[PDB]
Amino acid sequence: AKVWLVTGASSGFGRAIAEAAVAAGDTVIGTARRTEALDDLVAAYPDRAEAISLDVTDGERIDVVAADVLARYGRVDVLVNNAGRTQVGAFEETTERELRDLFELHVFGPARLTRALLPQMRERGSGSVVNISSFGGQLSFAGFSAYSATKAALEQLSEGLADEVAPFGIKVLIVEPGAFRTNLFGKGAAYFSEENPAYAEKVGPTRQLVQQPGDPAKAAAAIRLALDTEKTPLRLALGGDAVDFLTGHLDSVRAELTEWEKVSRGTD
Amino acid sequence: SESAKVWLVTGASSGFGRAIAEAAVAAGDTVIGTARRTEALDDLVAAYPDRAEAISLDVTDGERIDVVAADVLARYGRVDVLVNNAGRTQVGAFEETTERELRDLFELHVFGPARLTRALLPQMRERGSGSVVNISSFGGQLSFAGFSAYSATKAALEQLSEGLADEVAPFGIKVLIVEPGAFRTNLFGKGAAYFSEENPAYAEKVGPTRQLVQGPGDPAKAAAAIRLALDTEKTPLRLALGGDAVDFLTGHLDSVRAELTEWEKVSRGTDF
Amino acid sequence: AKVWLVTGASSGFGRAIAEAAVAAGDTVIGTARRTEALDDLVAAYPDRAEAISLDVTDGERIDVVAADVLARYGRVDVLVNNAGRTQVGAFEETTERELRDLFELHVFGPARLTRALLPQMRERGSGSVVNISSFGGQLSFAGFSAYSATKAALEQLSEGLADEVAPFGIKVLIVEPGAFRTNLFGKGAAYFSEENPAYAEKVGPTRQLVQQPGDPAKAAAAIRLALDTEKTPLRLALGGDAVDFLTGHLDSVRAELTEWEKVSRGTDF
Amino acid sequence: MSESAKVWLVTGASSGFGRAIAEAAVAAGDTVIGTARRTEALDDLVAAYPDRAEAISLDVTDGERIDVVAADVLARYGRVDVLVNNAGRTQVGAFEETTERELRDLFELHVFGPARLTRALLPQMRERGSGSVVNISSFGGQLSFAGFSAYSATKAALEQLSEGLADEVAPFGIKVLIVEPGAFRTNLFGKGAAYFSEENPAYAEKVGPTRQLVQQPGDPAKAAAAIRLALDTEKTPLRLALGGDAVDFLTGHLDSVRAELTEWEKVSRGTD
Amino acid sequence: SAKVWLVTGASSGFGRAIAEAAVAAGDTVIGTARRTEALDDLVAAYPDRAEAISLDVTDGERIDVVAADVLARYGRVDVLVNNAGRTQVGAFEETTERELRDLFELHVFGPARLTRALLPQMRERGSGSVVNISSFGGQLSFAGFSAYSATKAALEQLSEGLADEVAPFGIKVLIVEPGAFRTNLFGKGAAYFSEENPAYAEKVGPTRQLVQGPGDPAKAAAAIRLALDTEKTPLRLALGGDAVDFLTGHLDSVRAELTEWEKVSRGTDF
Amino acid sequence: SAKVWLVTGASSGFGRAIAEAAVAAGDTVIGTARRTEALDDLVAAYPDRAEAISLDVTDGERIDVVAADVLARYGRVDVLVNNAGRTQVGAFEETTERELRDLFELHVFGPARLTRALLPQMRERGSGSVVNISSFGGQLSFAGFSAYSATKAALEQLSEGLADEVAPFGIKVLIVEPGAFRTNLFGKGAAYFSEENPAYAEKVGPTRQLVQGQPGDPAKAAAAIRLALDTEKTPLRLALGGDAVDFLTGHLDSVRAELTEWEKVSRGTDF
Amino acid sequence: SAKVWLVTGASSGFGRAIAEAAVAAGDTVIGTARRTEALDDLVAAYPDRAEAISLDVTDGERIDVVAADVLARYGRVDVLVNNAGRTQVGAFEETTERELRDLFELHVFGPARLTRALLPQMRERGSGSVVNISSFGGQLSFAGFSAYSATKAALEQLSEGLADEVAPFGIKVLIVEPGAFRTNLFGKGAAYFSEENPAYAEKVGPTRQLVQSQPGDPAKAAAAIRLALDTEKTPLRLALGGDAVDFLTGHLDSVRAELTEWEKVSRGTDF
Ligand code: NA
Ligand code: NA
Ligand code: NA
Repeated sequence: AKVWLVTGASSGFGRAIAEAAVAAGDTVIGTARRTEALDDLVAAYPDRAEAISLDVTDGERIDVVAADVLARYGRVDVLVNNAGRTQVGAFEETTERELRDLFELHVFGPARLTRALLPQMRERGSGSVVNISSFGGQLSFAGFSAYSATKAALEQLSEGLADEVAPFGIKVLIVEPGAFRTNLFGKGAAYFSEENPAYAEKVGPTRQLVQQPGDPAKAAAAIRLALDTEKTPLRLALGGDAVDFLTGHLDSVRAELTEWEKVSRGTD
Repeated sequence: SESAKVWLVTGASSGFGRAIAEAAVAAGDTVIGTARRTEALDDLVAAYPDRAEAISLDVTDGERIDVVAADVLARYGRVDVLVNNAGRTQVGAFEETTERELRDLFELHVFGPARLTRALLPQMRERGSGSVVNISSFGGQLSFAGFSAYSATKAALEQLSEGLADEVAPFGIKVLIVEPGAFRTNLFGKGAAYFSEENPAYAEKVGPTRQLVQGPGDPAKAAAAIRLALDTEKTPLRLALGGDAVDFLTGHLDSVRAELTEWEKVSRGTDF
Repeated sequence: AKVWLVTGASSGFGRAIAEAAVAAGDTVIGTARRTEALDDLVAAYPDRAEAISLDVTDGERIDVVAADVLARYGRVDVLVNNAGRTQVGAFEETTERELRDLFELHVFGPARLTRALLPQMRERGSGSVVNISSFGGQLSFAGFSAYSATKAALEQLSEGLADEVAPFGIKVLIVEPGAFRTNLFGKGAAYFSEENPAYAEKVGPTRQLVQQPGDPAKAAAAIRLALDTEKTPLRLALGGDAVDFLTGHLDSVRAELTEWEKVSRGTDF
Repeated sequence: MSESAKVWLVTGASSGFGRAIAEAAVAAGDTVIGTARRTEALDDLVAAYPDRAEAISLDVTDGERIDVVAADVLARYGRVDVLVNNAGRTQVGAFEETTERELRDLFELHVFGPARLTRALLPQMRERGSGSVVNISSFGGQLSFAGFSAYSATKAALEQLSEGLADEVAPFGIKVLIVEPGAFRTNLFGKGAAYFSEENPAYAEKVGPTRQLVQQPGDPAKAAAAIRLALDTEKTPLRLALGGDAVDFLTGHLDSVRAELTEWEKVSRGTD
Repeated sequence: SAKVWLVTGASSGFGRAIAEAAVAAGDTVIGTARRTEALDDLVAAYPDRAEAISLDVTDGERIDVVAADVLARYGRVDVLVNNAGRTQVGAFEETTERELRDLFELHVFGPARLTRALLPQMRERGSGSVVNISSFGGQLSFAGFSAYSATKAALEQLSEGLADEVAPFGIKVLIVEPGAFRTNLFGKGAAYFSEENPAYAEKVGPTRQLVQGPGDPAKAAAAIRLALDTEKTPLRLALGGDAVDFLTGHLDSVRAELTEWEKVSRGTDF
Repeated sequence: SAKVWLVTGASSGFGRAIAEAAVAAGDTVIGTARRTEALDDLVAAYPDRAEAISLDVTDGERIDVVAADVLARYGRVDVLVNNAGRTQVGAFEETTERELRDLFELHVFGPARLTRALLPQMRERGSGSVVNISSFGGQLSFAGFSAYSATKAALEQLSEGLADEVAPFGIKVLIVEPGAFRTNLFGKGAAYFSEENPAYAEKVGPTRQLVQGQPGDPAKAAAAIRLALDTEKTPLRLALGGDAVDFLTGHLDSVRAELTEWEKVSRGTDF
Repeated sequence: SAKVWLVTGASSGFGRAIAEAAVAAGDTVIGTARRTEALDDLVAAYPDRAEAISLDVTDGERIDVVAADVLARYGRVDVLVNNAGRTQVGAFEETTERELRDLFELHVFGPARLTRALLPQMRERGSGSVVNISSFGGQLSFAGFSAYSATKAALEQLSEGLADEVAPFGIKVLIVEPGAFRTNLFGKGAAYFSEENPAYAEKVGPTRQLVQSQPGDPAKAAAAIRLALDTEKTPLRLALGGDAVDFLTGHLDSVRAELTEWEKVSRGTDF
């Protein structure tokens, strides 16, 4: 029986991941902004699920919650960083406040929480850190700059960490979903900047993209499968759409590198 | 007669930025180089007293970014090429990196450059020409032991750059992500570097990264390649510089591709 | 020759109103968070259109903008409070911050601008205050509580003011649009709270409503028609969808009042 | 507690309509928590009903104190069946005379306070699958006139919060009632605080009459019995008008809004 | 007879070797680090003789708390080793006041406060050792080393003055002046390098290389223990040939210059 | 040509003597003191070539303002002399953290900030002098003198590293190491002596006696400084007084002796 | 029945002498000092009748805590001795405001605060002594001694007013006016010297030398204080040492002569 701590557990992937752990017999602590958002999970598993109030934006609260969960449970086996939100807007339209906020949620908060729980994993010689990224963690396009920037920062913190904690048997999994249904599991908040005529043609489609094919329950099962495989992948894309964006981007980056390779190598 | 292109280079007092600034002035461009202390740039201004100016700028200071950007526009009328170069080397285990260290690196490498770019974008747009050159690293696409914070900042800068490029292409604005390896520090000097304490839990992994970051590129050749990239009809999104950068980038591309391929069945199976 | 000040002129309905004013021969000051969005308008009418930077969440900047306009233009004849955003969230899912932020854009901001520009209208004995509301200014439903609350506040500020300034010859018009096409004038900002499964059945359809038939240029022309009438209507609904929502809500309020009237009147001494 | 008894939480319970509601609840065998700024105001009711009535100090303006008081009641009583958001102030003055401070203060009392308190008690109502939220509005919740703009703006906001919430929470068996009284007799129950702005010459003719009106009186005891009838009816009305004045005002305004919509309908519909 | 060692900055490099030597010889060690977790490996290896305590030596109030707590639970500290610090390289002109103050905090003020906290109980016993980890740079400087040398020399002179005062109490004061040690077993300490501008690159470049990298830190830790086990403990213990050479060069040059100018020096009498 | 001297702590001791020697030699002097009135005599004697400016060297803000004002109005500073300071004697355990920090502010942080403020214009011109008033205590210590010596040594080492860095720009760095000087004609800085209990009296007592008092003439010290600055190779250090010379030699001898004593153990750590 | 003595500045000199004489007389002593180290031997030698408490009399909050702590644990204080302080020399013009304020904190405000905290329990009991260690300087001054004299004189007059008020309660107030005492046995108190200004050197120099062997025996001084307190009519003032007696009679002679000379003028100003 593993102890799971899942941030943003009241909606989307977080909720589906939290439900799948309790269903498998694990012990889950789900965090959300409002404890009561997880009232149904807790009332159905009074013994193995707990809801805690946590704003991933609040560093002080992160330290309190990490310490309280460690104190009362003795350990965290799996950390899942799922707290977050959707944001679409032109680079120029994104305010510094909106940019800093998204980084608090997707980067600084998850890093602080991860840092708080890493030592007991290292000391035990086992544990998993599961970071909910996006295909956006490797690529961007019109309207997605702030979002991709935050997810790519998360991804590179994960890559670095993974290399460091492999010796301790710690698994780091970067999950890269595409679009998933929201009727059954809900979703996190979403903000869409004013579209000004200069950007509408480019940014407009990204608004549609973010505003169907994916099953959150099947996603959570694939995450558990990847964690339970001998060699856990560093990244797990989820959805045909995510896969398509990722391969197309790998393709164009390699093409450009080869094209400019002689120039690149000539600066030696 | 033609108006000379106006280059604004941040962290232009040493290293790669000083090579880029030098390249611009020797080619006839007008250069505003920035540094925390203007006196850091005395040698540049002494050499090019008519075409080079030194302005005091801490890229961690958002109010000052806005003041400098507005001041440069007021006196030069425009900025043709913005080079976001300011920054530092940083090495430490993820567990060893303090929140303050992580935040300070994001200020320098992400928030400051984002603010400066937003301030200068509108005049590029209204003119219908301009270049934003963001100095990244092979670490803007990949990471390893001791490099987590650095790679995180550069990847954020790269993704801001990818999004922006897609949005401003219709305006004729060029966005260039530069991904160098290590350069010789002979004439131009070196940028600041911080190395976290290495404890025995991480030393075997983090140790080599410290060495990698400490020390053979030619910064002048690198600076020429940037200018070539900017002068070409199809300006690439990325320009890696140096053999090690290319090797690192190719190895990461391969590893990512191989992993995607292996896991593709599972990835595609999550639909209804 | 009238001086129009239009907030949120950057996109959607605000752009259309400002565009209609200049096409009519008036002088326009359009405000937005960023001036760069209004550049083509200023380019087309360089002597009669100006773009000013204004976040209506910032009380100090409202005061500065208002004073600057009155100094350089001498007056404001028509004030249009249009700045704002669409918002969707279950009541319980709305954080206090999401609630207060919407009240800044739709209520406190407009109230402050209006107070600052009211004295000069009152001294001149003419002026119009045009408050961009919604069918939501009179009614609400799942997912729409915060939005409706802000717009209803704005409508009732407008009702009380209208009665107060009528003797000064000042016009107050509450405009109640449905949804407009935004392929021409650009789409406004939109905020959506976290979605909870327990609420999805109800909030679902509202998200979809917000995320077509209205022509914003026709709406702008309707506003000016209403203003040009000697007895300006207090309210001007725009679009069949808005009229339908409003008549639906008026029907149900009326039926309820009738049903409970005996009990209601019975509570007096 | 008797098996059929209900827990009522009434804000602003020490005087006026809120006092009458609190008193009607105890008389009906219910258990009451009444709040006020000075708890000592409710001493005489607590002494008359030691085990079924409690006074708790609360400024609805104070959101931290809201959360504490709500948690306290739920801990100690186990539930709240009926919440009455009654705390409030009468306020009159010209739009132009009202300070931004006075406006924000009235929004805190009438809108943000109740919103937070409601939000805090809604989940125990949902889990139990029964409960009532009773919001004390005014005829002013649907209409305004000279001197009344701030007060109407706040009541209308509270009403629309209620309308939206009502639609969301009906599936859970939760009742949401908007009460719309006129002025009440004050001889037996007293009244709430009241502020009347300076009336300058330019507004005296319009605002004067509003001051008089706000200052045909309702019977608060019968008004409280009507709230209880409305809540006990299978189809609870969304709105309950109270008094001939409120009914006249509300029906007269619906009439005018409808007539105007009719007159302008061709113009309204023509915007496709 | 077991001794209680308190070693600041004990998790990596030289301090960790000093901690290792102590526990290997049967003494008790309290090692400090900004995070207790940095020391997990030492506590794992020596569960009964090593403890890790969180201490940021730039935090004076935390210094008082940690010293009192150690006394409360161990009853004494026999050997204090002021080891916490960092390497720092940069031109005098490029060094910010903040960077200068932070280095003084780590290398001077923190050590002074901690020493003060722990002296009374050594006086009371009539025994103890204060071991201050300096450098050849505690006696000399050169391009890029100004801030570093300044902090180490201050620590040295505090030490010289203290040694002369506490000798009658049976307290030993040892200034250790190491050169470059191998960092392959216990990791390396933190290091900050300033930007190196063209005006200073030729002079400061070689200093960056010198601190970036021939010495055995295990032998260095043994030499410290030997110097303390000796009836007459030297005031200074240079460690490494490189240290000896730097120190001799500076002695020679200071003496040559004193002599060259001596006639002028002596002619200022009233 | 005529040089511009900025002298901190100009109202007493070496600062006063150096300021008077500069103006007598035809140079221009800006002297600083906490109370400008302390420099009234200087300004009255040389109304056109001396100026008094108020400066507390513990106030970095004020340091910045004064440095900029002097550069703005004089156009340059040729010679910076750091003489601001005070004296303290007391057992290491008697010295409060506050007293310790205050000494470091006066002797180290203040002079460093002022030096950094004036270095670029020296570097740019290719000429200039930095004159730091240290002590034999900048190389050595003993009972009662720990705090003082620690601050002076910090200053010495900042000077060593700086001197090496700016030699290529022709800038002179001069560490002045005086012994005991008469104070009846030039005065001196404030002096504090901690409580001296019987347990420390035998060791600390002699140090109090030594700093309170005599042999040295500050006017002659000022001339020796100007002589060192005017010589082709300026020494990095200038001791002043036979007493300082004996202190410094004795310390060199014992440091060298102990190095040699333990040398085999030292070299034994090499792989 | 042994009395409870609270002695400030018990760490050296006179305060230590007084604390020791009290334990030797069989009394109970609480000695207070910024640092307690010097008192270790007294505490260990008399573990049941001597205690050392850390107290900086400049810190009013700490005065309050310590007064309260002693009253709660011992039940009372019979004899309060205000002895904390330092020596200080400087020309009036060379005395900075901070130097003047610091000396007033030590010699005036702290002692006033401690006395106030302990007076109620004396008043309620109907017995007690307040012993204030002044100086001949509490009545007179001369070059270099103005701050010291000003603080001691203020302490003396607080004492004169207090003595008159608390006489009817049976409380004794004793102003002790010592001259220079030997420091080789009991140790030496802190000493502060203002910046030296050459314009004052001839006047202030001799005073500096005055405070920098000494005739007085602190053990004999302690015995005389005890005798003064044991006497039914305790004198208001007790000079100690021939030097003190001579300074004081010199001052009384001059004040008396000047009063006489100007009496007619003085009395001529009546309405
Ligand atoms: Na480096
Ligand atoms: Na000073
Ligand atoms: Na003395």
